[PDB]
Amino acid sequence: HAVVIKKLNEILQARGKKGTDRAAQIELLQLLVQIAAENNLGEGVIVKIKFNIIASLYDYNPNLATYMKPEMWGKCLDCINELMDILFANPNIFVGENILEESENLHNADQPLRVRGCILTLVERMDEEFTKIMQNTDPHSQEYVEHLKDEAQVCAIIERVQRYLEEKGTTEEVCRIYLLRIL
Repeated sequence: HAVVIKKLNEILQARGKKGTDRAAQIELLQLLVQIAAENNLGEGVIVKIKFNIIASLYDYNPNLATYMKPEMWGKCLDCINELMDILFANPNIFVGENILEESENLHNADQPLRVRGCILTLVERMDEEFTKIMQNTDPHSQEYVEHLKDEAQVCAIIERVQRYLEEKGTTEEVCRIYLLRIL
């Protein structure tokens, strides 16, 4: 428990500091993420780990001069799909239903879009960066064709994410992934 929380929080705080090695920050999250240790084990730990893991990857690329790598795009997709699989295996039971999501706290405020809306944005990044590759590659090279092979895999996540939102779905979820789906 407290080991996990303190680790994760120390990491998040450290991330908000200018000089950071992003490679090591990612690798640490991953080593941290598995939680082989019994205290580490648990679904909230997994979800709250991934939630800060995905943008942790996306952010590192932005700081560095722009480049397109097939491998880099691929593994973050794996991350998002794993979070989605965990949430799917959850069956909308992580919130302790509806009447009480969790034991009440006066300080705490909970919004479904607020915590669970962020998910969509992740997907969107996957798409946007992906587009940035198709622009930056050579039009007639085979690499372009391979990237266009990745397009389908993005569409997959759009639909899947849409469906999870419908099962636990909240209003205005449809408007953006419907748009991407159209595009």
